[PDB]
Amino acid sequence: PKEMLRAQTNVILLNVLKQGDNYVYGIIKQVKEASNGEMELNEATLYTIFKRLEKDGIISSYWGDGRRKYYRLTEIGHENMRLAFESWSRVDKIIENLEAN
Amino acid sequence: PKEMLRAQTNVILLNVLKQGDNYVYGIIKQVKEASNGEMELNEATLYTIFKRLEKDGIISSYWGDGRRKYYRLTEIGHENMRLAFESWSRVDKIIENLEAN
Repeated sequence: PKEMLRAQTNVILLNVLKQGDNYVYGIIKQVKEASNGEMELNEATLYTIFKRLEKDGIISSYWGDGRRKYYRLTEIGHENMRLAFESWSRVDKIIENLEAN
Repeated sequence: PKEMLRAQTNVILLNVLKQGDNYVYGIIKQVKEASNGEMELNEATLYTIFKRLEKDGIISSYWGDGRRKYYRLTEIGHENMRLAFESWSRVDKIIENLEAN
């Protein structure tokens, strides 16, 4: 539902930034393109998410020379994704063992 | 941190149940075994999670003939995992496009 979607939108946004600092319009457009035109992120939703991410020091913003407002993944954001990737990888292995397909 | 761990524990618990109705001790033991002895789930933590899952109609419990208390994934729980699997699969494809490794 809404929760799973926010969790998914979080993951996508962090991955876009991990690839390069980016601005809102650009992020939305590239996510739509990379999803075969299926995932059309809502701008207000991104702001909700960014507000939480910047409070938690995961992302920061700055002006890029009108000027565009760029968002960037912080050093903490980078570290957190590395942790997430390793821990979720372990979860996948557990599931693989349990399913025994 | 705590949040990501709860999200991960949720995913593992649902997958264990998807494979078969199971009781707390059994779940903890099998998860530890399937994780190479690394993930030792805390019993109180499972109860916190189960309480939320049964309120949301994702899991239910019943007596198995002392009797063990079995937990089972509901029809809704099953449907939700199918939805989750398909949507997260799409998220992975987006990430694959973005990373272009």
